[PDB]
Amino acid sequence: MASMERFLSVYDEVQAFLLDQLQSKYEIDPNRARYLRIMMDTTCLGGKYFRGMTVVNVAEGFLAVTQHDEATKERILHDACVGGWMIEFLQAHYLVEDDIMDGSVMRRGKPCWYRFPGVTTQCAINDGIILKSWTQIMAWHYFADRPFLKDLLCLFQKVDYATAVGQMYDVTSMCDSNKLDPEVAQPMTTDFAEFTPAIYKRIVKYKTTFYTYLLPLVMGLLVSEAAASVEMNLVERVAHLIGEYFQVQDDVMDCFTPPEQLGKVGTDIEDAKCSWLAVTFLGKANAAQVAEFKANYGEKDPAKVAVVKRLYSKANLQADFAAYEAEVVREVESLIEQLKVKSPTFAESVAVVWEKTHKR
Amino acid sequence: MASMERFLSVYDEVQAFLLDQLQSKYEIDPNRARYLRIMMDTTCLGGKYFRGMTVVNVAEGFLAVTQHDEATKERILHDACVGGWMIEFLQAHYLVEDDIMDGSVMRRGKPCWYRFPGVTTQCAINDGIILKSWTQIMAWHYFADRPFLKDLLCLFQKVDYATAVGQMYDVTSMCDSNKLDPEVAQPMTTDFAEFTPAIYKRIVKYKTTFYTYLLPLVMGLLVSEAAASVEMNLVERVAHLIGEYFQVQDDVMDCFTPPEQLGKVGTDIEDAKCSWLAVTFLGKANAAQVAEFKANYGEKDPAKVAVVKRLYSKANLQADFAAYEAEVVREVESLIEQLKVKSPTFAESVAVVWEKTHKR
Ligand SMILES: O=C(Nc1ccc(F)cc1)Nc1cccc(O)c1
Ligand SMILES: O=C(Nc1ccc(F)cc1)Nc1cccc(O)c1
Ligand SMILES: [Zn+2]
Ligand SMILES: [Zn+2]
Ligand SMILES: [Zn+2]
Ligand SMILES: [Zn+2]
Repeated sequence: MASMERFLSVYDEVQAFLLDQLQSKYEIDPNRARYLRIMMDTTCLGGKYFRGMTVVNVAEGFLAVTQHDEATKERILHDACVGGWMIEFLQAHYLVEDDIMDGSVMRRGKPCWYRFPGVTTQCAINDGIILKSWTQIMAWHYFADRPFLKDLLCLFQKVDYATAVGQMYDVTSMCDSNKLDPEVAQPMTTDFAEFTPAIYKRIVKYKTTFYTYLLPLVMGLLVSEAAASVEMNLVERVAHLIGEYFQVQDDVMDCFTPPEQLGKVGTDIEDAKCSWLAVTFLGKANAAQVAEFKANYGEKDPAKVAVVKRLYSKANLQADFAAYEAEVVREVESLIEQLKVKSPTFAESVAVVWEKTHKR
Repeated sequence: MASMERFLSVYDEVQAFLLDQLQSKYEIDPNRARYLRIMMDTTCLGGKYFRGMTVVNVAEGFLAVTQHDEATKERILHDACVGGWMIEFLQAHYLVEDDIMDGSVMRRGKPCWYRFPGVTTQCAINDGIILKSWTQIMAWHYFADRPFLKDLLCLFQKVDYATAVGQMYDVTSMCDSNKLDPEVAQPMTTDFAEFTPAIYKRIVKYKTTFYTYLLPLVMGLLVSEAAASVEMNLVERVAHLIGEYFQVQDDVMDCFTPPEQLGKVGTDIEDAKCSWLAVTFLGKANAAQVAEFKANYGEKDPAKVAVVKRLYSKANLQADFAAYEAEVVREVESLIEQLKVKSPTFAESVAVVWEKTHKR
């Protein structure tokens, strides 16, 4: 059976399981079950399933080189799918809540969930809660007797936490740290002294890399009982490097990809986000250019946004981007080589993850 | 050492642990650590710690009748405190997010967290996420080698889920079920056919009783390794009964307790909530009175709210309340007796929980 169709079958299974359990144990009625079904589909489906499918991919790599009964190959692949959906549902949680937090309008060419007329923020915040609660319901049900249950739950838990810490780093990235104070409304930075490479790296490391690259890789190892085929410090490094690159692309796109293609009208300039463009701009701008940036960044006014965009074009940031990209290629290749020593198989799965990121 | 001061010491310990770990492992800076410290204090402290202290109370009951080394008595009490704070932090999560969802103004005589000037909803939603993530960080750290870890995590997880399911039942309680639809903005019910005792019971059972009464009771059993001193079906029943009573008091107070004493301006009438007053009103009203209720319920207009309040007074709902109260006393007493057969000790802890609820 092909991987994607397995993964999709498992979604239907897990959905039926969750909703049947709501009826049998949580006294749900059919209309609220239907609400929850449509919520799950709307918030969890229609992406590429990169994250979830990486768990499957890593597991399939191990299957090709490890002796097992047929029934065992099926159980490991089922487990990789369940694990993958846990990650997809965890992403869904974060997208729901993030869209609410940021006042976002569209996601993937459709309205954000909270903007559906029969949802509202009042419901959507709780829907997002339920999304994440479902990951735990899946794990305890499907992995109950599994030897990896504890390590998988513990991993999941620390990635979830890292992610929430990252969202805090992200939403506070345009304030001056020394002025954070729950009692005082927060001004936007005027000096941009915290728009640095190291600060940027911290945001991206926590907000995206743990759930997008580390969790799918390591879940794949855990469902395969293969976490001793690898040096976990090397897996973390490679996950953090690739994930950083991913976000650097995401930041460039937010500014320069046409809305209809991006699935989104990008607002990072208006939201005064610590983006890779802003940091790299401030890394090479002269005094005049910096002053112009400060007078126009983080403002709704489309004239001001078009000034900041003009500044970025004339700063030849694509040349800085090529250069970053070259360095990441080289470092990713070095880490893959290091991984080849213990597991050529796992190294190849990392190679695939990198090709998919690097090409998209 | 007295229980409350143990419990409070443990808060300071757990706080220091969480924030030190943010600095050592999550690259946090001191100002964001300070934000998070003040968030934790503001959202987790200043209540009565009923829930958290029930874990301690149950554990202390078992200590009085079980042979143990001194060091073991201290470890079980430490564990009961950690467990108790998990519940308190879980409540804190739900209050933060609930206040945002419901557009609430005050909580305990202070502004809701999201309303602090330097917080905002954008941050507060994520703060609430972090609150709940901290419960898992505590559990894995403090209970890592404990035999009850799995059962405690599994229990916690199903209570958290039940709670979120209950919030969905609550916020949708004024819509007609057959009209729920993410695509269609939701009208308030005109018939109030879903304002029934059984529907009310379902809301309250899920939204409050699992985290307020069941979780503290059963956590106390688990940290004491005493879950075989009891018939778990009886613990659930008694928890659901007392919890229902608790909420019935909460609903009456929302209408009739002066704001400054309630720590809150109650808005259940305006929010068209399925409250015990509304259900009991509609259970005894004549046609004229029902028509007057339908013309005035769920409306911001203070004249209309004062009409619904007038209807409730002249319907002599305090007499219905006395009668409910009498029935609950009798049923709670029956369950306590049933519990006395296996554990007089646990029965007494339940007796205390009931006295604290019944008297407040
Ligand atoms: O190492 C880089 N970091 C980076 C990451 C994030 C950020 F915000 C700014 C810069 N850039 C780089 C580019 C070309 C060559 C090179 O040896 C290094
Ligand atoms: O059993 C009751 N349930 C209840 C709970 C919730 C609700 F919404 C409405 C009613 N009430 C009751 C009161 C006096 C005597 C009695 O034998 C029963
Ligand atoms: Zn965001
Ligand atoms: Zn972007
Ligand atoms: Zn609410
Ligand atoms: Zn109330």
